[PDB]
This record gives sequence, structure tokens and C-alpha cells, in this order.
Amino acid sequence: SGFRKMAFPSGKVEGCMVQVTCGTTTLNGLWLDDVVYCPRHVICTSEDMLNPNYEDLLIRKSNHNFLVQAGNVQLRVIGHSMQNCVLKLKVDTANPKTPKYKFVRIQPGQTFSVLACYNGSPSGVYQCAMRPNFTIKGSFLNGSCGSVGFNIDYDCVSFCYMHHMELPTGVHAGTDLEGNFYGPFVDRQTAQAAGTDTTITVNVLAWLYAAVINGDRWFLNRFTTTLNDFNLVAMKYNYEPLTQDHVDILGPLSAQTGIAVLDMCASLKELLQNGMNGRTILGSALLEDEFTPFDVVRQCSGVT
Amino acid sequence: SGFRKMAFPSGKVEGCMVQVTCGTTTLNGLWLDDVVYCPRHVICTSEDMLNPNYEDLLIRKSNHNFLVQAGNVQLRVIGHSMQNCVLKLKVDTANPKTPKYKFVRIQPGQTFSVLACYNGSPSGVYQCAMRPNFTIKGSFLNGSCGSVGFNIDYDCVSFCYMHHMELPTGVHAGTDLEGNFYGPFVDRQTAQAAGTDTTITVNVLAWLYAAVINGDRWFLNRFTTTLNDFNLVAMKYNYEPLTQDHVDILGPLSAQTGIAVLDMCASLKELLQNGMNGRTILGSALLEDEFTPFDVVRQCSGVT
Ligand SMILES: *CCC(=O)N(c1ccc([C@H](C)OC)cc1)[C@@H](C(=O)Nc1ccc(OC)cc1C)c1cccnc1
Ligand SMILES: *CCC(=O)N(c1ccc([C@H](C)OC)cc1)[C@@H](C(=O)Nc1ccc(OC)cc1C)c1cccnc1
Repeated sequence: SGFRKMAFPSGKVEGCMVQVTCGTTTLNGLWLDDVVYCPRHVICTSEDMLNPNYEDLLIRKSNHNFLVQAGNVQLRVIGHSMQNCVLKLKVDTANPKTPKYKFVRIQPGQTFSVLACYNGSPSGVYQCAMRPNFTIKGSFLNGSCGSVGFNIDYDCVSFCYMHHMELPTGVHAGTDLEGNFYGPFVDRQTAQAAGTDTTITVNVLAWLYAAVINGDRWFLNRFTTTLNDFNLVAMKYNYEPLTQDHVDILGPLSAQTGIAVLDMCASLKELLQNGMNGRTILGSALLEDEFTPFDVVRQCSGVT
Repeated sequence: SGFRKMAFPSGKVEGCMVQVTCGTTTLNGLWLDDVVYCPRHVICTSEDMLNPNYEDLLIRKSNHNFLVQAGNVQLRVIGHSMQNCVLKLKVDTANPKTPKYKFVRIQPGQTFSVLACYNGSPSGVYQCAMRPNFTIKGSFLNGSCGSVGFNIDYDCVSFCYMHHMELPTGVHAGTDLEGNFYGPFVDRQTAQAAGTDTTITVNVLAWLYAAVINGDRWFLNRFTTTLNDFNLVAMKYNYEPLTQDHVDILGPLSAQTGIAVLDMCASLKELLQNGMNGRTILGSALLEDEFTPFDVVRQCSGVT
């Protein structure tokens, strides 16, 4: 029993964090095999962040300008390239701690763990979600760029995110490990507003199933709804539309608890229309949307 | 910017998790040097959990009855002893991954990370706090016993908790690494009610400072209070009394934000008396009490 905002164990990812310096800028890099991945803005002069032309800036850099440090030992940079908004620094040594890995680009609503790092050293780990506006509500300070977001299936680390920047609204933007940003964000110091932060409906539904499994049942009502009816209510409350795919994905939780997905939607619809009335669900006073149906099943069954 | 419920990186602790089996019971153990620490209830027959006499049960066990497995390899048990409610299984091999460590007994209000494990394998990591009633609101299922709670100062892991049991109210009880339980809990299947779960006032104050640092300032008011006045209000709302030590501990946050501790107490007093009025603080609709002043400073400054 009990439901915590749980992150994957970070050990496998800790073994990949290195420090990357270019000139006087220092950020984190991800060392997998003989390649160090880092944000390309490491090459920017701190007084040309408004309008950088990365291809031009990169002409002034050589392999020897990128200082890669794993722990207290220096790695030899034998090659460098720019792929979208990341730099790939080929080193002369394969990381002896490289776990089994994949690079995956996630969809909004999907969750992941972030290992926040400063100067190649991990300082903390927490759970995140790719928001429907392609931002992440992370916890990052200056020098956290290059920290990665990941998921783990048994022994395989699926790298999904690398931190690049903070939007003026205190939210975060970054790329997948191929250097492509999530959403419309660009690695430049410019006016970039985030879009509407809608609630991830399927995740709220999953967390209501987690609450039922763990004993919190006061919100279970006598009503049901249809996908179209619920979606009208969800639209009004800036919730993501619920699709038949989400219903199918919620199937195992519906089966375990005996509560039909559409009955839980009606329970959610009443919580939206009436509020919590001073009550709590899994120790929270708001509807939690950063647990996917997969995370709920994993946590509630103990997938290691 | 951004404030997440952050846990310490778990890698150092992952390298210590082993599987411990006695008869047909399987739980987790902590392997530090040539010793494996686990809850003593591993020796209980699943049909003598109501009234166990551990000294008597232990007479029927030998070194060869405790099966310790690190990964897929078996460790040789050359000795076994009972210290309070933990068993110390001396093995013939020192753990090659043993980090720098200490065993510390924490006070209520103190926070720590938990690496939830099943069959010696870590499945997740999350942040916890020792509640003022000596329970922890963890996330543990059957077979999670032996999972540990810890803090890390640079390279030193301070082990503070080992999970032993779930109280009927879905909350959790466990020991420090010397086998002494936090609170009045006993390792037996009996009627054990938790006490009042009061709110950790100093931690709420610290998290209000974290909110001010990160931009959420709507709750800052024009009032101040005294320690005695605030404590009357705190008493009414089942909040821990605020002492002068807590004020001193909040000193660095008070200095960084320019908000005197007693002014923040008056801000808290108004939040208690009036509620959030539908508003949020750091993405939360309730007053968060599981961030110590130390955790706020660490997170806000980036201590790795
Ligand atoms: C790793 C460097 C860093 O911390 N930041 C950063 C990132 C990118 C640049 C520019 C875009 O590339 C040359 C500079 C610095 C922080 C950051 O993104 N800062 C920032 C905040 C707000 C605005 O508004 C226009 C612009 C910028 C660049 C950063 C701080 C905290 C957390 N994550 C990143
Ligand atoms: C590791 C074993 C386990 O999961 N549990 C457990 C722990 C201790 C015993 C007894 C006390 O010692 C022989 C048996 C099992 C779970 C647990 O504590 N179960 C439990 C729940 C409620 C009550 O009410 C009286 C009693 C017991 C024993 C456990 C489940 C989930 C999380 N953590 C522990």
C-alpha cells in the first residue's frame, strides 16, 4: 500500500554523467559507448545567446576545445559533430559503465525520471512528464543543461530527454537524444511562450485507479458517462480529450478494480464540477496527472 | 527554477541490495562490507507472525539456512547474529561496491530517500519523511521489507531506515540500521495504531521559502506573529510546535529571501485559517511538509 511519486533507480544513468566544458561554459554530458552527448549551446559565448548561428560558432571549435571530464579523469576527444541541437563528442574510450540503452522520442502525457546534474555530478532524481504543451515542469538551475530524462525496462535505459533551457515562466524545454526539441522551442534567448498546460486526463484516470487500489474511495460515485459527454466536461476544464486508445490502455486497471473506465470518468467529471470539498486523494489536494496507467500498474505490482 | 520532490541518486545504494531468503520467505538485504543487514522477520513461518519469539525461532536456523544472493551469484554466509530487530549475516566476501557509509537514527521531521526493492532488485526511488508519529508514508508492497532509507553527503551514504512492516492504516514502520524501530512499533502481526499525524511546521515554512524563491508569492501577507501566537494556531491545526531551534535553522532561507521567519509564520497562520481559496503553491493544493530547510537550500543551490 501507499502511492509515491516514484522515479526509476538512477545508478545506470549516474554511470554516464560527465562534465563538458567549451571555453568558459560548463554543462553536463551523457557518455554512452565512445560518444558524449551534450546541448550544442555549450559553444555559446554568454554574450551571443540572443541570435546564435551554431554552424558558424562551431567552425571556431576543434576537438581539443571540448573538455570532457568523467569523475576526476579527462577523456580524449577524437571527433565532434552537431546533430540537430546536440553535440556528439566522439571520445577515445568507450564508457565502461554504459548500460543497455535506446534513444526514444516520447509523446506528451508520457512520464520519465530526470537525474539532475551539475558539473557532471548527479545531485537528485525526480519523476517528470512531457506536458501537453511540450514543456516539462522540472527542477533545474543554471548549469543543469545536459541532464537527462529516462525510462528503464528491466536492464535497458530508454533515454528520452536532455535538458536545454528554462522558459521565462520557470518551465523547461529540451530535446530528445537525437537533438530534436520537444515542441516548438529553439536553443536561443528569445521570447518563447509555452502553450496551454492542459491536464493529462488518461493519467488522472490512472491515478484515480491507483487511489481505489490503495483505499481512497470517497470519490467513487453512482454515475457513469460516455466518451463524448465526458469530453465536453474535460474541454471546459482544460483537460486533454479522452480517446478510445486511452480507455483500452486503462483496461488492466479497470479489470483489477472492477470499476468500468466510463464510471471512473463520471467520478472525475464530478470532481471537476464540484472540487475536492477540502478532501484529499492519495495525500493530494488536486488531481494528479503525472502517473501514466503503466506507472500505476508498475508501482502497484512491484515491477523491478 | 522549479521545485520537485527530489530524491538522492540511488546508484550507491543499488550496489548494496541483495536478496535474503530463509525457508520460503524472501526479502531484501543491505550488503555493506562483509555483512548483510535484513529484518529479523525473514525467519518467521508465515503462520506464527502473531506471537513470534525471535530468540527461539533463531535457534532452529544455521548460517546455511540464510540464502543471500547478490545479482545472480550466491554469497557464503559464515556467521549470523540478531541485533534488536535486524539480522546481520556475515558473508565471506566484502561488497566490492560498498560506498562510504554511516548508520544514523533520524528524528521526526527529517527526510530521506527510499530505494524500494523486491527480491534484491531496486524498482523505484522516492523521497520520504519520518512522520511525527514515527511512521513513514511510503510506497511498499509485500516483499519490500529490507528496503532502506538514506541520505547522502557528497560520497557518504547515511543509512537511516530499513522497512519492516505495513500498519493496518496503510502507513509504514521500520527500524534504523541498528535494528531499533522508529516509534513504538514491534515486528509482530498485532493491533498497532499510529498516533496523530501532525504537520512538520518547520518543513512547511521551509517549503514556503522555496515557493518565494521560485516565484509563488501570492501568500505573502502584511502580517507578522510571535512564536507563542503562531504556536496557538499551529496547535489548533495539528501542526508541530515551532521552537527557536527551527527559527535558527530557517535563518539561511530567511536571509536569502529577505522575509523574517516570524513574518512567514504569519503567512502560514493565514493559510491555515483561510485555506488556499482554490490557489496552488509550487503546483500543490496543500501545505507540503516533507522538505526540510536543508533540502530546500540543497535543491535551490544545486548541492551535488
Ligand atoms: C545550462 C545553461 C543554463 O542553465 N541555462 C541556459 C540555457 C541556454 C542558454 C541559451 C539559450 O543558449 C546559448 C543559456 C543559458 C538556463 C536558461 O535556459 N536560461 C534562460 C532563462 C530564461 C530565458 O528567457 C528568455 C532565457 C534563458 C537562456 C537554465 C537555467 C535554469 C534551468 N535550466 C536552464
Ligand atoms: C516483507 C514482508 C511484508 O511485505 N510484510 C510483512 C512484514 C512483517 C510481517 C510480520 C510482522 O513479521 C513476521 C509479515 C509480513 C507486510 C506487512 O507488514 N503486512 C502486514 C500488514 C498489516 C498488518 O496488520 C496487523 C500486519 C502485517 C504483518 C508488508 C506489506 C506491504 C508493505 N510493507 C510490508
